[PDB]
Amino acid sequence: PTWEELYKNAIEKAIKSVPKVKGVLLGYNTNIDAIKYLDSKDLEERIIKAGKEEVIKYSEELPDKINTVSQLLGSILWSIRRGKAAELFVESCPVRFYMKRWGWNELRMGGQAGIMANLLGGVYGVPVIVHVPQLSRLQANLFLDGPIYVPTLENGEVKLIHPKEFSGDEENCIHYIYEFPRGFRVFEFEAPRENRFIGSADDYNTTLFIREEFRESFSEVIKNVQLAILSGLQALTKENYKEPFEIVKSNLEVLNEREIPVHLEFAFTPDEKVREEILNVLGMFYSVGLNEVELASIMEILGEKKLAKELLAHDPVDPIAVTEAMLKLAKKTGVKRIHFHTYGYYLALTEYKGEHVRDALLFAALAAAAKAMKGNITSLEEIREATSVPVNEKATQVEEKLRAEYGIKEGIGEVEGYQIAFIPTKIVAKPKSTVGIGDTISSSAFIGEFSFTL
Ligand SMILES: Nc1ncnc2c1ncn2[C@@H]1O[C@H](COP(=O)(O)O)[C@@H](O)[C@H]1O
Ligand SMILES: OC[C@H]1O[C@H](O)[C@H](O)[C@@H](O)[C@@H]1O
Repeated sequence: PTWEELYKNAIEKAIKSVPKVKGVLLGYNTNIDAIKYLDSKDLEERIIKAGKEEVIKYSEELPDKINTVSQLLGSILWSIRRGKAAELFVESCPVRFYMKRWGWNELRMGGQAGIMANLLGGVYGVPVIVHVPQLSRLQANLFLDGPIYVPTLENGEVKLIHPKEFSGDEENCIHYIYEFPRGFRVFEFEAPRENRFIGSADDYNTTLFIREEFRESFSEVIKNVQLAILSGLQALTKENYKEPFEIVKSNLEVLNEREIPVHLEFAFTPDEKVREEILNVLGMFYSVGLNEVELASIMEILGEKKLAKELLAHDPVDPIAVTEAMLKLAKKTGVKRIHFHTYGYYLALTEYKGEHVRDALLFAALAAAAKAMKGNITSLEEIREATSVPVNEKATQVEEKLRAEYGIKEGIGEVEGYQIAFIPTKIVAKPKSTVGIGDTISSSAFIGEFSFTL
């Protein structure tokens, strides 16, 4: 059948199957996203005030973290020039102060765990248990109403309650999101693709703080979940990763023992040592999700300089280079499923076979389109409505390269024993913002694929 027909069948199947998932554990990063829609002249003026030469310097080479305003604006410009996503820790208090005064346009739920919780529980109706480092009033009320739960303790036993029911009022953890559209101008520079740069400005998610409830009472909490999605390790450094990693590994031991598939959402991990340590534990995960920037950063530490460069080229990055990169990652770690997403198409390399892998990708692509249009999804219907968004044209050539190289048919093929699944995506011409679309894509496909096996 045609791609349009495949999309249609996929959403109809998912609308029925997804709601059957009994429960999903989500951790560990949840925060408040302060989203700013960049303005050309405002940014140009600020770049000159900060020191333009330094700003340009950092737009050519991203720093490991942000300690100055020139580093912040230069990192934003880095993303603008390449039309690629990046995120760095704002270590400087003066810079965070500068960001607070600079402001934002809207406040939204942020973080892999937080965003996925609102989607799966708040929209899909799938019960979820989410880890929230700091449950401030603002944080709790950014959670949608529905089967979303956080663990608490009343007399030695776990009591699951909606975030809004939490009696405390902890700290507001803010991350600033700098969004820019395709064609955004800054002096002679022009954004080749709509994207954003993130300056994380809290001191809880950045150290991968994990609540007492998720420590040794974790077994009780996950008794009724069927899947788990973990993320947040991206902010750690060679100086503070040890302790958090041991907690995560303990959680993974419990999850693996109960045979609960776990998916890791990779994110921009600046510290090369931590990036390597994540790979060292990937074999404990059933699945992993990532974009072109993230896959490139992995190739970088694996010595694949060529693949890294190709994965950072203009959209759409070469699908063969991506597939070869995924093969290297799978062989190295033993992860069972790798879901790659980029602008124009998604790919999924799995050690097992099945059209349900491709169909789950199609479901996720529709969710991505809906999210791109409204900034936030309200219902499964909005996802179904996204079928009217045309499949992007450039994906035709991408599919052809894959067919010629691996012989994929209707998006499915095989390479070295693994199944390689491909789908051309539905790109929204004038998206509101880009932050969180990746999370929508990865979580929807992971839960969707699993739901298809029920
Ligand atoms: N205008 C758009 N329409 C549909 N999908 C989009 C659009 N802009 C970005 N995306 C998708 O959302 C993702 C954001 O990636 P990431 O920042 O890695 O989570 C990309 O990999 C694309 O698949
Ligand atoms: O995927 C979007 C999310 O990415 C990272 O988790 C950022 O820290 C967070 O601010 C953002 O909401």
